[PDB]
Amino acid sequence: MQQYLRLKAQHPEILLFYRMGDFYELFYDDAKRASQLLDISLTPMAGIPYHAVENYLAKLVNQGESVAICERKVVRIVTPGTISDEALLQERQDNLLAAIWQDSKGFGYATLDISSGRFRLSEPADRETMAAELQRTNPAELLYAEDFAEMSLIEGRRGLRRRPLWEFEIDTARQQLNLQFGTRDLVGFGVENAPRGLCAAGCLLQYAKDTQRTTLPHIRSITMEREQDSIIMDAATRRNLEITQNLAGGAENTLASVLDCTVTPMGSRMLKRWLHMPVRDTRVLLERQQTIGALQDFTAGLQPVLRQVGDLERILARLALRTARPRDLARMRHAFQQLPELRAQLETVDSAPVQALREKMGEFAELRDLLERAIIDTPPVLVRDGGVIASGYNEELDEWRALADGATDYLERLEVRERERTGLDTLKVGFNAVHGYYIQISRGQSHLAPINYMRRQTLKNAERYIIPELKEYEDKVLTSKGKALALEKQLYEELFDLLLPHLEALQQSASALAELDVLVNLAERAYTLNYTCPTFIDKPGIRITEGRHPVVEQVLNEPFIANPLNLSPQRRMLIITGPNMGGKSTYMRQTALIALMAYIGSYVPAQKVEIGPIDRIFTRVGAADDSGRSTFMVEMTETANILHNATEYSLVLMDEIGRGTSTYDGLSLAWACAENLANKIKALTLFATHYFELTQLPEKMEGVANVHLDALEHGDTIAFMHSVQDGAASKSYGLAVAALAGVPKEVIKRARQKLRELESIS
Amino acid sequence: SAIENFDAHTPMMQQYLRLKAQHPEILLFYRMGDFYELFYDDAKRASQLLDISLTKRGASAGEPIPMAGIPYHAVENYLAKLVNQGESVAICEQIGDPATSKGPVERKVVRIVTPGTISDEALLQERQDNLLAAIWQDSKGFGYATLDISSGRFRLSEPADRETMAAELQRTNPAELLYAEDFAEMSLIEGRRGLRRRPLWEFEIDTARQQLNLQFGTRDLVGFGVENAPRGLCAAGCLLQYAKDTQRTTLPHIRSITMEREQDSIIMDAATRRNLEITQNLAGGAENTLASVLDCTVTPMGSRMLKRWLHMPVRDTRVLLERQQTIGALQDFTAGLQPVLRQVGDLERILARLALRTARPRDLARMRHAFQQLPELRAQLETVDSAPVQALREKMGEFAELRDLLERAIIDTPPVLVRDGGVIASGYNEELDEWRALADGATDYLERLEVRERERTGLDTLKVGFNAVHGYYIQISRGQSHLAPINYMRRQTLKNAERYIIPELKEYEDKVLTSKGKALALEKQLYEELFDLLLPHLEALQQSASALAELDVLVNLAERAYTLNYTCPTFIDKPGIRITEGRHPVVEQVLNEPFIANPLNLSPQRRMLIITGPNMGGKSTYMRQTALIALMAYIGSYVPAQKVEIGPIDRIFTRVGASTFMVEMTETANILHNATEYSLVLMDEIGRGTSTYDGLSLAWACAENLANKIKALTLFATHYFELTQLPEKMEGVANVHLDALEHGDTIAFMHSVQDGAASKSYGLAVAALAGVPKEVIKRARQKLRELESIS
DNA sequence: AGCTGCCAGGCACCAGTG
DNA sequence: ACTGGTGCTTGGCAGCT
Ligand SMILES: Nc1ncnc2c1ncn2[C@@H]1O[C@H](COP(=O)(O)OP(=O)(O)OP(=O)(O)O)[C@@H](O)[C@H]1O
Ligand SMILES: Nc1ncnc2c1ncn2[C@@H]1O[C@H](COP(=O)(O)OP(=O)(O)OP(=O)(O)O)[C@@H](O)[C@H]1O
Ligand SMILES: [Mg+2]
Repeated sequence: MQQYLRLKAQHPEILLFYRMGDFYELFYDDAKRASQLLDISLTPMAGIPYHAVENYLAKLVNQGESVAICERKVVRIVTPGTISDEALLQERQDNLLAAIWQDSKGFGYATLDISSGRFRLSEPADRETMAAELQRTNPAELLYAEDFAEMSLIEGRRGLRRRPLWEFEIDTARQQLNLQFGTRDLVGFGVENAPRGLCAAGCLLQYAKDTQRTTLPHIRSITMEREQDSIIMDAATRRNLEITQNLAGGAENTLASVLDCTVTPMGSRMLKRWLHMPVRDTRVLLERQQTIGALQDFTAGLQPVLRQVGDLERILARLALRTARPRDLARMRHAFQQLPELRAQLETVDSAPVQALREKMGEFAELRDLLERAIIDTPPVLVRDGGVIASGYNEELDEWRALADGATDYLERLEVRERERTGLDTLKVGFNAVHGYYIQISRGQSHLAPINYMRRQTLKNAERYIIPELKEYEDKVLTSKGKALALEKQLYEELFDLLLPHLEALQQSASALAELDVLVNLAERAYTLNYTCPTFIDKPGIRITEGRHPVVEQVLNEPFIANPLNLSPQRRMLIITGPNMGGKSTYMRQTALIALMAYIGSYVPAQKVEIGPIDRIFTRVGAADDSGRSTFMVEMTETANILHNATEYSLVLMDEIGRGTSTYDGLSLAWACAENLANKIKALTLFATHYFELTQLPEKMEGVANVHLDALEHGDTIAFMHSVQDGAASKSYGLAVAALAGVPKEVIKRARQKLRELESIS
Repeated sequence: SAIENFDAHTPMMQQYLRLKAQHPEILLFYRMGDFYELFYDDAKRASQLLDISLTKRGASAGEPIPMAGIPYHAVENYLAKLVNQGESVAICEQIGDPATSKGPVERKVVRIVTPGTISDEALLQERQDNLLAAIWQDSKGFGYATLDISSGRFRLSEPADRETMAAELQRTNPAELLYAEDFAEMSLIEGRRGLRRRPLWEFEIDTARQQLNLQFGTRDLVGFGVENAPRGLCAAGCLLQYAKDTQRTTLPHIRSITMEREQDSIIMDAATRRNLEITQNLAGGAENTLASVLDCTVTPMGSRMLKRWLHMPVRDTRVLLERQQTIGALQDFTAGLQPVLRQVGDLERILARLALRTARPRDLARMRHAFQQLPELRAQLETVDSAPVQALREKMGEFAELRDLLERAIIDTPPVLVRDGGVIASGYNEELDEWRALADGATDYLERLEVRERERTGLDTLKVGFNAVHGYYIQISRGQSHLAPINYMRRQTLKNAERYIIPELKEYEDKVLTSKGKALALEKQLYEELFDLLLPHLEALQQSASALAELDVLVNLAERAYTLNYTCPTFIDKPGIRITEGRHPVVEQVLNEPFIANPLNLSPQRRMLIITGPNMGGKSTYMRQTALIALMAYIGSYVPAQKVEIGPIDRIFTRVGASTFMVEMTETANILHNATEYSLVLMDEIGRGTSTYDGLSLAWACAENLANKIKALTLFATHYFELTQLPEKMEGVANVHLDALEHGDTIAFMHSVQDGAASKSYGLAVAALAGVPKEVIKRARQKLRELESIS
């Protein structure tokens, strides 16, 4: 079997599936990696059943592996960043291709969603912004230049693809990009003067094209992302705020789990994009708020109708690629059938943005009518066997079908005729591939078959025969069906030619429907969850009245205690003191989440919110735990990131810095960090701490005040109160907890004596 | 909902529903000819779990019956999927003969496949024990029992409290856990796999005693050392009933039960076990564990045994000296013994299948292969001067007769199953050989008939063949078929060929199949007979496999000791630990650079060490290697050090600092309530409160209690410099630290333990190393000099 | 070597004579 | 009450290409 080997040499860096009967089999290393990735026997050879290959392809692709199929020649390849088949994608997750490269001036980065055609480029200012973008976009497949210096950024990621340096040449990029978009220059996309980014996108587009060997007419635009356009959040922050993913890798108990009740998969994905990239331009935000408010009373009637639109976005991709299947057209039709109802319901809404979405949504009455006449109500999965084109659409087809039915009705009458004649009740006509049509009689009656019957196949308990009057009509049936089938196929490909001219307007429509779904959803969440519209002020500041954690309040069956916050250039840092279980962390995270939601355009969980501009959010809240430096090391590294990068427009949340080292070292560090944040950086800061010594800071510097949480001892337990009050904590509860936990009474008494001794010299 | 009373059901469903009523909560594979079928909700569930098609069976009266099923010859693949998901499955077979049965043939559930009850090679993992366990509790404590169905090993214990019980669950890691319906502490078992709620009556003491005595063939349990332990007996009683219920045959390999007493082993709490990464690393994997380094056994039963020793260190001085002696004596015979031991394989699990009467042909083959290694092992070991080695050499036995039997009765390389014959070799039984002669006359005859008839008729396409559906035949092409003799009886028609039969061929066929059936039945009768001949020696055979496995462990431990440069530890009368040049057995293998060996001196005068040093300076490692060295000494193994003198240890406790604080405090409370002068306590950065000093205050109070009242051997790593003052105040406490060097803007970690407290805490240096701006560090150093001037 | 479809062996179900 | 045909799972492989 040197055929497999020599054929593997073609794509050596890609897993090779080799058709062997009703299975695909991998050999050698390929068998290895495959077994430990899919959990199957490493009998070296491994394999998977032909009827489940798409399942295993989805898994491999999900783990960043490209896969070449073979049936003997490489007839198909799938790469993680360029798949478009529904079976291989996850409904509610974006699947991106990206390219990264480094210049002497900085980084170049680009991403592509091969289904929607959403194409973005950027030029991250440094290793830190780059890391945040990599984490935010989370590409399924990453193209990188060989000479990539700072490999620490991408090493460890799945789907890494090393590419030759010549693939990142700008002259070639501009040309290829201009040709793809059909323009002479890129000025209209606002990227004409962004070479690094362009080099990344040029490489990406070429890879995509090579992977598809098809035109990509749905990729008609590209957009540049600027640092100042969005609130910046690093991986740790992004992780610690649990936006779309909890700290345990799951999806429950995240912000998305409470905010994302969209009715469409494209809506869901778009909402997740918004959550991860809050915008800083209040014009956009004011527009989103207005819409949220205007849509309120229309939510109930709009959602069930929007639900029927489905994932038009991804279907449209298969239309552009010419791989759409009968039920894709059926769903597109069904989606077109909702447009007039959506138009009529949106007509009354007093909102310029809603009216624009309403126009952008379109109608497509012609395409609607076409698919109504061309395809049957509930077509099969594939066109392969026909039965997709409805009767009455084409005259020829209608005829061939009438002949086949006629020849079929004859053979049915032939059966009843041959029965009464021969008088053999077991007699019937059946069809098969090997023998085509045939006549069957049971064994016990077979000896009475007419002499003109020719014997073709004996079964355990029956004989099958043929006669000329049989093979005659078999031809009438087979030749007819065959033509009908060929016709259906041609009529089906014709549907593509009639639909594709409107591709651009169809893409705008799906885009609009996706945005409506997002906005209608946020309108329903605000009204349902008692949110309020925040207002924007000129200078940095946050004023919350009765704010809540939007996730914790929906999960716990205990009353959530709402809390105020007042931060301004005059009251810039709060030293938060008190218990562990008291509510410090929650209180800090809800501040960040409220800021985030305000900068997505959504209403927020409070009675009132006034908030200034915010360039970035830092949350050093929660835990260390790495392969893993050490808790204190990590905690200090994240602190260093905040002190090097925060500005006066930053929101900073710090959670008991100092734990994990000596008392004096830890106290000295916390004091110094807090002083630098307050007097030099001047960022709006929530500084949680266990050090009572830090509560003297407000008497040493302006812009710093003490707030705290307290507890209540009652019965045989402790009730950690969750109300933030002014001033410093005056109690500690560590000994009380130790007593409840069963620490022997003698030890507690000795610890009490030691505590007072320690706290007094202070 | 149609009213589904008995009489409204067909005879099939009356029989089925009645059987299903005996296994209401588990899947029932129902034998229906060539398929095992499931119905109603079982069909829907099976459809989902096995990815098979959900169909239906029509009904004259009522709703159609949801149906699913698989070919009987493919059950083992489907059982695998089920058992790997924790599903039990009852296997119902046809008992009667349909030909002589009026209505439905008699059916019976002959076995229940469950996660902790499997014995088939295809369902188990070679190097992992698969245990069935049963648990229960009353007001004073817990009853617990375990059984390895593939070895007969039956154990009972009575964990005194919750942590002990939790530690035991973790140590034994049962694949199936039976628990009494009134269990109060569900937190102990809530998350486990194969959890099985059981009725209270299955834990009745009188019934347990009666059933255990019946199973062991005794009048009382005095001889097994468990007459005294009714709380454990209740659990074993539940367990044995479950085991008999799942196998539904005798279990002659379960001939004994042993009690595991506290005093007999070093009791390790859960945090200790998970923090020393004995067989599972902290990330749940098998990489870089104690076992990954020490387990180079060559037999699967040996690998299992070694992991059992690692988790259960023994406190019997005698056992320990004997193991050491063996390890020292055999050190030179390693290379010669291992290749031969490897060939004995997993005789333990094969013997279980023998006992269960499920052993397949290749099990007897491997058993035979194992018997053929004994003479060489006997020879290799006679020289080795060591009483314990000769005791093992004897226990191992030889079984010459049994070896010869299997050599005479089974072919060199038999097939996977007995079902289709070809297992019993020729010369073993004359009747069998005779019946086979007929079945093997096949091709001289068949070819002879073909030629003869081809020449006589002159039809060159003529051929003789066989078909399972239609039988033997003479084939002539459609073209020349019209020229066949009129004597030829038409049997089967094909598209381009015609098949016929003649009396001669029919007659040959009628005897080739009856004799084939005769041969196959005799083969199966003689295969069963092998069991009857082997079983009487089951007891001596189990002793043999047990000795073979212990030999594999000790031979392996001897090779590790030599290869990894270990030394033999000695034991002292009083609690204490004296290590010269000690290393962490795992860390020193993974780490790509020399490991810095360190000493340790613990005694009743020097019983608590306060350990300081910078982050990443080696604190946790130093503590962990102390525990591992102790652990390794108490399995009878040599140790990673230049020298080690160690006293008695009853328990090892661990507390690794980092809701929480509620758990940290609960656990430290457990330590203070249960540690003794013979305990080894490892406190890693404990004491964490809500303010500056409450946590430190508690760690201080805790340390004082450990030093002054309990007097246990304690290693107390901390970053609280305040605690370096303890030695001044308390007898028995001393300072040690991990050395670090600060040269300009860098910090080097020496990794070596020195006496006294560290010169300084390196928090600020470590923070500067983490990238914290120099301006901040400069402010912090200023703040620090204010604080340092208070005293 | 690559598709199709008969068969395996339980029991019940049904239409056609008693 | 008989007789003789139908159906239903999935794996194996005859029978045709
Ligand atoms: N405002 C609130 N109302 C009701 N419950 C709350 C509130 N805040 C917090 N909780 C509950 O209290 C629990 C503990 O809160 P949290 O982790 O924030 O305490 P903390 O010890 O003050 O934080 P840290 O010490 O980590 O800075 C949370 O799990 C949450 O369920
Ligand atoms: N004796 C030793 N020889 C060589 N390397 C060592 C030694 N002890 C520890 N190391 C290495 O140094 C690292 C840090 O050790 P350890 O985790 O015990 O430090 P630590 O003092 O517990 O502080 P932290 O908890 O901050 O890591 C370990 O990963 C280990 O690889
Ligand atoms: Mg440590």
